[PDB]
Amino acid sequence: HMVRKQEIIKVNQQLIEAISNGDFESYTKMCDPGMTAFEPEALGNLVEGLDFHRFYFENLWSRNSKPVHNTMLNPHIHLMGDESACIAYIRITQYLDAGGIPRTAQSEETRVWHRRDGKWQHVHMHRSGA
Amino acid sequence: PHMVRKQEIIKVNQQLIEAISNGDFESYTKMCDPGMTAFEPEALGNLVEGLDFHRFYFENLWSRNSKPVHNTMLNPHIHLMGDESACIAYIRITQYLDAGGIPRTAQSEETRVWHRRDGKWQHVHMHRSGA
Amino acid sequence: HMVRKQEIIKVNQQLIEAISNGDFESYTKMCDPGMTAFEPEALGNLVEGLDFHRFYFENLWSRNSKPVHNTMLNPHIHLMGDESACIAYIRITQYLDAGGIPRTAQSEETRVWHRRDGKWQHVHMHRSGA
Amino acid sequence: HMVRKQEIIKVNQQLIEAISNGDFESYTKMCDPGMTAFEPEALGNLVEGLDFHRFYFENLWSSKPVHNTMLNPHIHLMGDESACIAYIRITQYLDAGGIPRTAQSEETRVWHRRDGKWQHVHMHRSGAPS
Amino acid sequence: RKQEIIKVNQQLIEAISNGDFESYTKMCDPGMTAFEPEALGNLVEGLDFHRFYFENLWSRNSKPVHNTMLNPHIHLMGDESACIAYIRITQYLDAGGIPRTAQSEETRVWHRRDGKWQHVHMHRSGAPSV
Amino acid sequence: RKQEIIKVNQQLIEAISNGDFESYTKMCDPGMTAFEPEALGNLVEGLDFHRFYFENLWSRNSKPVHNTMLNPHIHLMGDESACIAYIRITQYLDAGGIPRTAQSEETRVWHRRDGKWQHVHMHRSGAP
Amino acid sequence: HMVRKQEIIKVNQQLIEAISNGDFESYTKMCDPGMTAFEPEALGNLVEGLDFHRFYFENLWPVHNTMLNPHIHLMGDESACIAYIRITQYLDAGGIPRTAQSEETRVWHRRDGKWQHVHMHRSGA
Amino acid sequence: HMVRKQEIIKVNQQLIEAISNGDFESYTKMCDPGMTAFEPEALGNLVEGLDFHRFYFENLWPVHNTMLNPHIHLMGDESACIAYIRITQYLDAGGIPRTAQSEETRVWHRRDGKWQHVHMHRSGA
Amino acid sequence: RKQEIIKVNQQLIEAISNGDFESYTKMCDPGMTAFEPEALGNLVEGLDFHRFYFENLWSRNSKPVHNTMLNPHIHLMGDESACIAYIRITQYLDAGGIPRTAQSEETRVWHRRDGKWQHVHMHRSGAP
Amino acid sequence: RKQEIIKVNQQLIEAISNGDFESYTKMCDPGMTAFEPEALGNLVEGLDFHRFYFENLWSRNSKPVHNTMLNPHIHLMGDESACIAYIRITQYLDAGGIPRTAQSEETRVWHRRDGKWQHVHMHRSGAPSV
Amino acid sequence: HMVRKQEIIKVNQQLIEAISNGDFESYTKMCDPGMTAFEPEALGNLVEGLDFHRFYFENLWSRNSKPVHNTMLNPHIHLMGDESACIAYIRITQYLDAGGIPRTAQSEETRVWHRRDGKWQHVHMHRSGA
Amino acid sequence: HMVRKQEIIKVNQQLIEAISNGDFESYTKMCDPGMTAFEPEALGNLVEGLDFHRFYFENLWSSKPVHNTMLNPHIHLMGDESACIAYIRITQYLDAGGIPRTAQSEETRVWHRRDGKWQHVHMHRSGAPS
Amino acid sequence: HMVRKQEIIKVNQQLIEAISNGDFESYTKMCDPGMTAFEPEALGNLVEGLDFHRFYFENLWSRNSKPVHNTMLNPHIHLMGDESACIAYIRITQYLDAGGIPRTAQSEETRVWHRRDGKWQHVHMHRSGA
Amino acid sequence: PHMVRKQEIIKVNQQLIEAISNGDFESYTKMCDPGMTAFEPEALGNLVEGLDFHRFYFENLWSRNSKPVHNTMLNPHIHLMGDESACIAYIRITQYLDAGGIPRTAQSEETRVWHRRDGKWQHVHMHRSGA
Ligand SMILES: [K+]
Ligand SMILES: [K+]
Ligand SMILES: [K+]
Ligand SMILES: [K+]
Ligand SMILES: [K+]
Ligand SMILES: [K+]
Ligand SMILES: [K+]
Ligand SMILES: [K+]
Ligand SMILES: [K+]
Ligand SMILES: [K+]
Repeated sequence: HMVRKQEIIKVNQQLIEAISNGDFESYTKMCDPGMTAFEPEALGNLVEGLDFHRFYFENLWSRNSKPVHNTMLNPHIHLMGDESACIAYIRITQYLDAGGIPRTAQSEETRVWHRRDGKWQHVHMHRSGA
Repeated sequence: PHMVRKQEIIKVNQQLIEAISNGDFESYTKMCDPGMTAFEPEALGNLVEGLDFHRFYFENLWSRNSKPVHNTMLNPHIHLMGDESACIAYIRITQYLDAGGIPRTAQSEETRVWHRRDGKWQHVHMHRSGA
Repeated sequence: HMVRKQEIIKVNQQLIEAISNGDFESYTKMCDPGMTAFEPEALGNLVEGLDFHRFYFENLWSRNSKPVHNTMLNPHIHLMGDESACIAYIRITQYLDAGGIPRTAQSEETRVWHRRDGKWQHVHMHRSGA
Repeated sequence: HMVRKQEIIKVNQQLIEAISNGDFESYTKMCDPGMTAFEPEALGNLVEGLDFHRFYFENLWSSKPVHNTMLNPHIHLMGDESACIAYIRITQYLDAGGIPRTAQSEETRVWHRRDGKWQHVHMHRSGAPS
Repeated sequence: RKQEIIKVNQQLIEAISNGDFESYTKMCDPGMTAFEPEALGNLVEGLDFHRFYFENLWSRNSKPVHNTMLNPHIHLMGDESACIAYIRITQYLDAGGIPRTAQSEETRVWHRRDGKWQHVHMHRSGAPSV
Repeated sequence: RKQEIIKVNQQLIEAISNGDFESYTKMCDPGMTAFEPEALGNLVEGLDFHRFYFENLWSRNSKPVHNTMLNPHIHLMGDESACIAYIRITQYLDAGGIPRTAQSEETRVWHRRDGKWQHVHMHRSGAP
Repeated sequence: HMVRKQEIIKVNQQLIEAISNGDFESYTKMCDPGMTAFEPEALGNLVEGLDFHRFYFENLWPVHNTMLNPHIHLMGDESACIAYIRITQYLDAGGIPRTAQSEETRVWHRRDGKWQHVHMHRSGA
Repeated sequence: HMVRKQEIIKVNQQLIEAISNGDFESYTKMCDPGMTAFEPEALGNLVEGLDFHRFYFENLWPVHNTMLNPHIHLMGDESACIAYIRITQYLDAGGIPRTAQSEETRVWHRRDGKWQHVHMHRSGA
Repeated sequence: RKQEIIKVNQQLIEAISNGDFESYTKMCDPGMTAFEPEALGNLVEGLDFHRFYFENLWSRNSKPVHNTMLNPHIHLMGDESACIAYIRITQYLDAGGIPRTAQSEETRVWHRRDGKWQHVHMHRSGAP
Repeated sequence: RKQEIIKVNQQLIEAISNGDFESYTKMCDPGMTAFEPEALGNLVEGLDFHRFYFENLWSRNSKPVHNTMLNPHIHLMGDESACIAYIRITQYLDAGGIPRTAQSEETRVWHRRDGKWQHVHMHRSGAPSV
Repeated sequence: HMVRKQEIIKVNQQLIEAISNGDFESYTKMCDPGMTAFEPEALGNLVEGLDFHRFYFENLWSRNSKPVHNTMLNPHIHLMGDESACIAYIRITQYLDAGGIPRTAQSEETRVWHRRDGKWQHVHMHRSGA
Repeated sequence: HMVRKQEIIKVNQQLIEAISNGDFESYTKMCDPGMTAFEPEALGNLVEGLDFHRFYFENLWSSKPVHNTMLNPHIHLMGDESACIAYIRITQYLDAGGIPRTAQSEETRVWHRRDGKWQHVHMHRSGAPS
Repeated sequence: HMVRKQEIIKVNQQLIEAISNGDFESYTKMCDPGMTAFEPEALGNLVEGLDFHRFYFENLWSRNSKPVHNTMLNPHIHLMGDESACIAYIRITQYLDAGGIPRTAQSEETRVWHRRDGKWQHVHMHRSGA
Repeated sequence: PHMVRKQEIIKVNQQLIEAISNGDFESYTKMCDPGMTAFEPEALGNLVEGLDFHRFYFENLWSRNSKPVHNTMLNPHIHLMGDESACIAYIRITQYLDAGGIPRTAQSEETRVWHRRDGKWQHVHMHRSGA
């Protein structure tokens, strides 16, 4: 069990890493093309596909001049058979504002994973917090 | 068989939402895994584990007829992950009567994750944002 | 055209009359069962069917019979064949507040009508404003 | 009818891209000369004709990348020559400071088949002005 | 001439004050238009809009009000039409019985049909229904 | 019949935004009156009060501006008098290039003299 | 000219009194029928005072008025102008004493032996 | 009495002009040395106008003044009272045209053949 | 010498809060003047303006009230005139029983006539 | 008598306006007291408090100010002391050169020592150092 | 190790239980009399002894008519030898407000324990959050 | 001196309990008749004597349980007959609604040994008024 | 007494003079090394030694030599033997803001002095106000 | 021996506070247990574990001379728990120069827990409230 929960923890860390670096290629590689997302930026609408996030990679997140640290705190992993997983955690984002003063942001994240063709694929996420 | 499964998920999710609406904590526990986790605005950004946190709301806020309420599930999107795993995401509109008796409306976004154990669907994780 | 446009004005006036009265039975008759609606009380979501609207008739507009007057201001009508119409207008709703002071509320309304089996049926509405 | 619903989808997509690209010539091509419009920039008034929108094409839309996405389109078909499409629209843009923002609007657009071509006869938009 | 326009205009205002809707309808063309603050910046046609204010306030209150027509200016265009413009001062009592005053600017257009002057358009700017 | 009043009224509105005081005087009876927000609730008589705004604004600030009369209602009173009432939508650019829109309600009274329509009174409420 | 100035204060004092108690017939006797008035209740317009004030006498009217620093301009045998700060002490329906200040200009004309009020200008309250 | 009323408007018009351009010597010629004034700049006090206004002529003073609805009370051969709304169109240092309204009462006295300003009362701006 | 001015000034202050208009008149020259906030910036002359406040307040609202002159400064000018300036602290109960404290600054000018000090002018700033 | 108190009081105010601290000290008793808004509700003794305002503002600015003494009231108590009370109006220019006006109420007490009047106490209420 | 961390978890649960019930006796029994506390109610001062908390037991917390649930989330326990422990956790308080509407509060708590005479004693606490 | 510092502690504690109990007789007993006081209720003024404080004893302190605690007292000894004690004071009380509140003040109290008895000669309190 | 009280006034005036000048060297000489202080910039805490005060001399009152005047208003002095004194007064600090406008600040000050080896030493201060 | 121990705790806590003041992350790690936990306002009410969260602040905000600062430890209270465990609680006043160069002041309350491992004190938990 625990080895499989650490498997989900690893790929989710890699997923958050592509967000911090702005690596949309690795982000796409880990996401199922038909994934859905509930996100504050989407104004309460469910968004399907990776278009809504590509616009954030191409602009705000590719400004990689700034440094960012994303901490996953106390991830709770639900295993549902050998093929499905759901991980839930508090996400702490450390970044620099305009002027270079360090600041932190909190968001709660639920991410659902399904293993398709022997590879973990991210099929649905839900984030709350600005 | 996936089309029939999606309708099984919608119905059991509908029944979970009405058990909450009527404060039916006996049916709520019937449908929930004992180790289910929850992100909801009432938990102030914390993940709560088990049905302990919700029991306080069933015992002190939800009666089977405390006030009229209408909970609409808008365009649910269902991910089926193999044979016995499902994720359903939907916008939920709540029509309620406020303190002054005025009909109002509230929107929340809900993800609910279900796992089928020994032939029955069990709720294992929910994430609610909004109202 | 002028006789056909006056037919759409008349059934639309009856629909708005049913709303002010609270007569949900006539409102239902004039609306196709699968009508859709954009209106502020839906918080930006498209609602289907008369289901969402029962709660506002049954728990309000029936209330305590205080006077409510509704006016269609200079309606614009688009005729699309002999079986379809779109009508758009400023709606002025006169009402009495808690206190008895006469007040006015403005909304912009788009209402789409379909001629189904002899009878005009309300198929889609879009309201913005108060 | 399934072919018709997809025709309404494509012609509505083409109208949205013409507004996003500031292409007033294509917008005029797809629009009936006597079309009406409820939209926030008109301050709660029904405007008729393309003259009101030409000011926004020439002096604005003709600047920065904009991502206009159509969410969950609902299409009512009234006969073979009339249609009404309603959807939520999410606009992704860069503000004055270049930071990506998102804005939601609800849109109703009514189309009329004229001489073998769909013609935009009425629109209703609620949400934030551009 | 001009004293006849001042006369009938005084009767109309006095009919408004008394809640005398019968004399008001007798003086007003049934197709008159009105620009008024209560209309929220819209042009209202007909007599039913004001009838709501008559039947639920002005005919409801015989409480003392005094209306002053200050230096009316009258344009006579031919023999059968006139336009009178004036400052209107309304003295009245508020909720606590305090005497209050309110200023509005009024334009009123009169058309003599069959020997009797008929009110066909009014424009009021200022405080609403005070 | 009503299309002539619409045409003459649009020309008066164009001459206002083009700072064209000459065309404005040609269409206005010299004894015209006006209720408008800039007059602070007073009735102003003649063409002198508007000249100050023609010289120091509508001319001086000439920029892309579009004025629309929305669904005008015309009262015809004989064959020599007319009252046109309409919502007036002003599309302009603010300092900074951002397109803006302003609404006002306008009543304008016209009188026909020697085959020419003359503007005798206006009333404007809303945006100043 | 302290003698004729003292008469203007006297007749102006009776005007305030007839106002201060709600007596309209004394007011109407002392006021020319074509009297004009600028005052805060007129919202910046010149008004015929008698038609405008009868509403305040039929409805609005422990009050103490006080005329501070009366300055009188004498103008022949027929007219005079008196300007002064007017202080008003009153009970505000809550029992509390309040004080209000207004500046008043009052013009008087003696047409047929009697002084009649011709024009007033009040500001401040 | 439209003839003698037209003269009061004329001399009052020259006063506004002498004020509107910053000419103090014309103002001083037309003003009685004991002229009094209520005006917003006096903060509710009656002031000798000539001593008070010279500061506004030495410092404060594209402007268009307009006298609306002048009402003139004639009072014998020596005095008259003129009341009117005064509209002022000006440039607010930002280039934008603004409009200000004031209500003015002006009392005039003809002592030695010439009309001299005796008392003014302005409110509103 | 200065203790006599302090004593007479305290008595005037006590008579003010006790609604004792009779003792107030005995200590005040009938031609006294007063600058105080209730007079809205005007100088009031005599004893009539204060009587309205004696009848409708300081009497009517008689309740526990303590008035303290804080470190009075006395200017002696001959043997017949005195000016005393001090912070005046008013301890009272509001509606509801809550003890409150108000401050004002007071100048009071006294003139000795026939062996008796007479109050000729006061100036108060601060709490109304 | 009283015109002598008005005279010396005018000189003092004119010394304040000119920043003329030498003439100010000559007119003021070195043990004078003052109640002033700038003192924040405290009684100040001596001349050094005002010297700060002289040395860092009034002697710093020859910018135009005009002071008006309105209807001074004077109490004469014997032969060697006087109290003058008056409204003071101060005309001046602000930062943008706008002419401004300010009212304060002033009481000033004068003691004639050795034939020369000496300022021993002042009380000012109103606007601070305007 | 883990059995000893569950030992600290147990007595800390019992400590929070006395707070929820208002049981000052059991609270005193578990606390060292010389314990210190950093608490928001103490306004940023360190408080020693159990006096500051007794006043809260005797009033707000002994109003046991209301129900309260106190959840200790993800306790992290530091063991420092066999005699000392430090537990840190997020504390969630569920309660009823005036009117009976359920509400939740969050506080972060650090609590230090020392085993004296074979019994765990609470020697120092630090709480943040209202 | 160690005995002296504990004498100052006890007599200061007795003064605080006399204020808390509203015992004006004991307060007068421990206070010098010419004592001075800076405290917020005096609005930033130095008051002399016990007369100012008698108003607060008679009309207030003479109601509800109050917990006045002395935090970290610092005592300066100046000879054998003079002392100055400074401390933070935390007041625990029930407001109008009975809910327990806490208030902080900083207190300096100066004591003088007179005729073999310590006498309170000066106090300075900053913080919130009672 | 009067000569002894004037000695305390003089050394206290020198201390306040050193503050306005920023002369930290004389300020140190007049202060006992272990003096304590209550002042607003300490956020309610009692600070010991001149340590806390170096940061405010060295980084401010030295600054750019703009004028600063300080006045002791009617000081009250308590003499406690021949070796101890407490002085209390309103302090008025005149200063120039950024912009050159003369402004005033008020504070209440208690300063306790100890005669140690011939020289007066400042042993405790308490300041409230600005 | 407890009096000497308390002064050891004060000194090592003083050194930890100056390593933070000068951004000395090499000394900070020397004094901290690798599994130390922290409650601080920057963590938004969350317990952070390890020195990872603080490393971002050393690397981007704390230099050895970025600005003058004075950190006063007010009246520390030290609990000694046996031979090799200590808890120190104190109010901390920070004197800093703000953006405009104005000298300001900030108060925080700090608990720091130390464990003596193989002869050296190691910081294992901190809780900061306030500024
Ligand atoms: K179950
Ligand atoms: K077309
Ligand atoms: K009629
Ligand atoms: K013309
Ligand atoms: K005009
Ligand atoms: K007397
Ligand atoms: K008086
Ligand atoms: K001198
Ligand atoms: K005693
Ligand atoms: K280490």
